[PDB]
Amino acid sequence: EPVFGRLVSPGFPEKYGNHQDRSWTLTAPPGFRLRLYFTHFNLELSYRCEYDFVKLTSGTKVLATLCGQESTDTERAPGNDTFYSLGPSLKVTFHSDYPFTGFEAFYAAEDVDECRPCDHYCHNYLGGYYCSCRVGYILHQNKHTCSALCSGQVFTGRSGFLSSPEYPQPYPKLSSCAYNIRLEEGFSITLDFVESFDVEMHCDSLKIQTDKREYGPFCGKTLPPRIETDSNKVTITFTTDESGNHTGWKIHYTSTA
Amino acid sequence: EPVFGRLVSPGFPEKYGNHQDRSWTLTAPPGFRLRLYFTHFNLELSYRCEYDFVKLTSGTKVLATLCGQESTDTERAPGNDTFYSLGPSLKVTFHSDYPFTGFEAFYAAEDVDECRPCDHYCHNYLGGYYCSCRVGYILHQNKHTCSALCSGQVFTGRSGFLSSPEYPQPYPKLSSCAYNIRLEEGFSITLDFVESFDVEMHCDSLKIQTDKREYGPFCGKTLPPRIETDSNKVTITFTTDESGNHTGWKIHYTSTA
Ligand SMILES: *[C@@H]1O[C@H](CO)[C@@H](O)[C@H](O)[C@H]1NC(C)=O
Ligand SMILES: *[C@@H]1O[C@H](CO)[C@@H](O)[C@H](O)[C@H]1NC(C)=O
Ligand SMILES: [Ca+2]
Ligand SMILES: [Ca+2]
Repeated sequence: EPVFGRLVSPGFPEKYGNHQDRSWTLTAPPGFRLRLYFTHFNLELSYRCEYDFVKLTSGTKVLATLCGQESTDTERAPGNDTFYSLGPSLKVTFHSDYPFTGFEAFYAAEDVDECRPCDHYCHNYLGGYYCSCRVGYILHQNKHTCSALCSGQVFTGRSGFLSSPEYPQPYPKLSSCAYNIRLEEGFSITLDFVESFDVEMHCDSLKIQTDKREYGPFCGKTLPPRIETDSNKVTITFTTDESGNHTGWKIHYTSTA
Repeated sequence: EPVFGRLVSPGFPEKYGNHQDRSWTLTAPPGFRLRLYFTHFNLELSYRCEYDFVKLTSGTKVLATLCGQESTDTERAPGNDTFYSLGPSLKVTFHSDYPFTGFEAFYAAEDVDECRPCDHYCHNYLGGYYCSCRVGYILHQNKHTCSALCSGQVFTGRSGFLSSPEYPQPYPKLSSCAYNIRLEEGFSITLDFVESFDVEMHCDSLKIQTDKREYGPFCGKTLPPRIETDSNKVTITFTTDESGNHTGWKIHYTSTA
């Protein structure tokens, strides 16, 4: 179902009278807008086009009020201009109040560049759009957000660094990380947040757990106190929400006999 | 049925091998073309991209051959460029011959401005187009040509001028005029072509007829000899074809007792 048509003044191309007023309500499908232009336009000129006019509207917005033969200082004439609707709807109105030929206009549905919406990549197509993510993330079910793939990694070295996905840059939204540090049965590991610590707060909640002992929920803008664990195996959980601008955290683990 | 999709190198985002070659054949509906662009593009560089490449083709036309990471003097890289197919068809080919991540591309069907066809007015819409004419003409059945409305007019004055529709400018195509000069029963009218005479020739045929007596077929580039009729009523027939640039004719009729 293609959308396009033609509109003309009463009695076109003959002279129009002043006992017939007109309106046309044009509708394109969702995702489209309508473009209209005039091939012939000849209406009497009057201050602010109050006597004779062609008015273009979208919803309550008044896109334009036309009249005359040649645009002036306070009255506008279509010329060869193209008018676009705001939304998939356009209303054209023709009025005349008590020698002019009137007008001929054409309209056609046209695609809307809907990426004028997405977390990472916005892909536009005819009638709609969709989103995609960068390498390392996977589109969420909200179809717009990019969840990070931050789980399944483990640390075996005596000491190492951990952090939020894009540290020191805003971390993924609607993500849920899970970091792991596994060491020999003897050793004992101590964690201490380093550099910066920035997490959305009022707990975006960072939780550190290990065989009987819960830490957190951590949030806020300052390095939380250092933590001396018991185990040689610790797991960290960082769940996020949509808030973007938050640098995140970075932990430097270490262990001793 | 909306057209759009995604293409990637073997094993994307992992490094690609060299035992798998690829092609995708994209098809948009008549009236549309496909646009494609790369979100990720990382292929090994080689002179004229002979070892690794992404080739874009439309029919037999080679729109582009890609490779590398950054365009150079003899090798091209997508960058953030957008590629459009020629016609409603696009073919993407990926090759590799014996550390690079490959590529991710997206494509979407897009409308073709088919008024890049018509006699007078070309109107474009999604998937096709149509034609319209200026005031005084009516679209022919070929859906493209503008026939003139040159019939039904009569002349009653003792003397008057007649001519081709846009004299002295190219006359309408596929038109068929019929002029009439009616005078009192007594008078007798004489016709003589004036100014210019330009009609498509080898008879576009101008014929003058009146109660028993046929004149013509007139064509050519010079004023035809003057004609003294018998009747007080004469009718002229001018039929055209597609040839455009031909000024036409102009007759100055007169009559005497
Ligand atoms: C519209 O464009 C034509 C060229 O095709 C130009 O001659 C004409 O002046 C323009 N009309 C107006 C008033 O904008
Ligand atoms: C593509 O555009 C980005 C801006 O978003 C720019 O930083 C990048 O250099 C461009 N890539 C190339 C190689 O054209
Ligand atoms: Ca769109
Ligand atoms: Ca089109």
